[PDB]
Amino acid sequence: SKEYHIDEEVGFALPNPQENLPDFYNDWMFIAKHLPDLIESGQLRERVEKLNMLSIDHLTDHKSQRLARLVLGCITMAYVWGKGHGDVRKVLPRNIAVPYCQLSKKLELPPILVYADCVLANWKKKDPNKPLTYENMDVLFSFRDGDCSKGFFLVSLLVEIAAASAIKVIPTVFKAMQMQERDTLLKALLEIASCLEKALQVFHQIHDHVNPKAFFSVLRIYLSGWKGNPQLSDGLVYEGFWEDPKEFAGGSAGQSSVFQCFDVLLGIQQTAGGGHAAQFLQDMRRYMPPAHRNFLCSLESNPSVREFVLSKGDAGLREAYDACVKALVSLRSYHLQIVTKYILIPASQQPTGGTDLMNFLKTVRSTTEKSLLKEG
Ligand code: HEM
Ligand SMILES: N[C@@H](Cc1c[nH]c2ccccc12)C(=O)O
Repeated sequence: SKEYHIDEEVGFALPNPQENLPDFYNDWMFIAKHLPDLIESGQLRERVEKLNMLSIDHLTDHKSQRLARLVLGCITMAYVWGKGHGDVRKVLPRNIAVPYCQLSKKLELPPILVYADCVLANWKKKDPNKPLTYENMDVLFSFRDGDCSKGFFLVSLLVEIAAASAIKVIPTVFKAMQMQERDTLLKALLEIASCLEKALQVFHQIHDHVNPKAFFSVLRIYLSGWKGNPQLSDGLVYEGFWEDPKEFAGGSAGQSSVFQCFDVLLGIQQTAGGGHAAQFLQDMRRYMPPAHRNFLCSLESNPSVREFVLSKGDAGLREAYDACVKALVSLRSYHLQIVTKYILIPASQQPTGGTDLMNFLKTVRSTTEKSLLKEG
């Protein structure tokens, strides 16, 4: 899946991202590099305001334009939120806004830090000989110290990598169906299930490397966007680029292609019925890179694995299919427990919004659970 920007090892994640830019953009790198202490001192907003209006013409390859998006994205957040106490900026300087809006228009990603920036491009191997594990990995950027950004951004990425083991099997599934190869398909569906079962254990690591109170109070506010945010009721104005303010949602893991990829594969019609859940998951594809957005297209336009499996009156083929759907439920069911610990409880500790966040996630899980065949 080379044309779709899918890697065999790390899937949707950027295979090995650049850690620095061409020297013409040293102004940018310095602010991004030293955010944690630039925020504490009132410098940051000054250091952004007095800055050159650099052009994006000296960004040659993809990995250059992505690190640019990450750097600009990370800075744009810290500017708008500051120390993160309700001290906000309602306007972005044209010195940083224009290059970010042009570079964003270029990659077809919106002008705001997305999952593709702060998880998929925001990582490196410490020792390139030892494998991909929290031990031997570090993010390129943070917001503060003790924001637990390393934990969230890397455990997210490690789940993207766990999913890669299943995502690379997908072409075997479609080959097998067309070539009426039952035995090949059963293994490939059992293989996908097995890899999604592994991805669940990877999810447990979040308890080890992320602190609820720190996460909820610190990192969550920088990852916060400006769609339906009363802090910025009419969104944010990108000075000189857009006439009037624009609204764009924050950098959630809900911009991940992993879960949406296997919903489409298994014929789980999430983005049908025209509910809030369906409308949310459809909107999040705007915040995915255009290559991945096209990949979920290809999956949709292929013949249904679901309606194929049901035809054959084959118990083995149904069980293998179910195993993939159960694996996907288990992941969503566990993710609800995570949100309970990391959103709901924290939000009740500090002096019905969280009630229908849980309804959104439970809707999406229930839609998945309804696709189970149960040998019928
Ligand atoms: C402390 C950890 C986490 C918290 C607090 C958290 C919180 C949330 C919340 C509140 C949502 C609802 C959508 C939104 O508000 O934008 C969401 C959605 C989502 N999260 Fe997470 N999340 C966490 C970890 C993860 C991880 C590690 C993954 C791995 C891929 C993940 C994948 C998703 C996906 C795919 C959605 C979209 C809805 C769905 O398809 O079920 N989350 N998350
Ligand atoms: N997408 C949210 C931000 C958000 C909600 N829940 C999250 C969990 C993790 C990270 C970010 C978030 C916004 O509009 O601003």
